[PDB]
Amino acid sequence: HWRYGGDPPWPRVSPACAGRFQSPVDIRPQLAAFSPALRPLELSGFQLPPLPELRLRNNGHSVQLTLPPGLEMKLGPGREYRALQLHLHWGAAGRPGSEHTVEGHRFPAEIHVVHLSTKYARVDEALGRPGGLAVLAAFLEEGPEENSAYEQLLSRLEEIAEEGSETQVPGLDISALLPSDFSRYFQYEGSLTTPPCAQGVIWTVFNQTVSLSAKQLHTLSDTLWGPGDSRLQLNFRATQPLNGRVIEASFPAGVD
Ligand SMILES: [Zn+2]
Repeated sequence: HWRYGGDPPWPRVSPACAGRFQSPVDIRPQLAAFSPALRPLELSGFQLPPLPELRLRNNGHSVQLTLPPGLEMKLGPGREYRALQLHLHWGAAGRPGSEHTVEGHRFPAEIHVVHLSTKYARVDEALGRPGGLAVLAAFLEEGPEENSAYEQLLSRLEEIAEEGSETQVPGLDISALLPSDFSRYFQYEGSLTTPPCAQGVIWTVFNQTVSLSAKQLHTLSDTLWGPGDSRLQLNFRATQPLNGRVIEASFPAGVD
């Protein structure tokens, strides 16, 4: 096991974290390869009914929501996935904590929805295989008012403040935690951003952000406890070198 912002350096315990094709990465849109074959993402089953409830847990490194069977995500022909869980990465008071960056810019927080390829019946079989797992990532930014979809989760953090504690939340519209623009995104091949840092993961990063109130962002970053009696904050990995990888863009970056 392992921690953010301190020893042991991940390769000392998970050597695969020293791989060449790790995540997250710094995205530079003017250098991304424009790929018009990347069509709008397609989701189905994400609008969940209130029952059954979903497991929400503080695992010491993030807050993780377990997703039920039946959520489908298609990146394109031959690339169909089932969603497994989502979790978040964040900073601290006045300090951003997203995992991916854009031209070196770090955003307040980031959401990851993790999926299993329909080629595989179990996560174990997919680990390390190219395209075995896919993650949808979106940046969380500050907007003027409360995000009602996020409030259904964020209002439940207080009761799972202790590391290892868990609770149950009503079904909600998972797609409402994501951007509304499904057409504009970046895509590349990388790794899990925690040990064991397994490679072969298809990363799709929305260009559009989602807006949370400043109060919500403080709730996310200030409520949970991690290992020891440290606050669960700054739970992101440093960006990793591309090492020749090409990041694709589904849209024309543009001008400015
Ligand atoms: Zn993550």
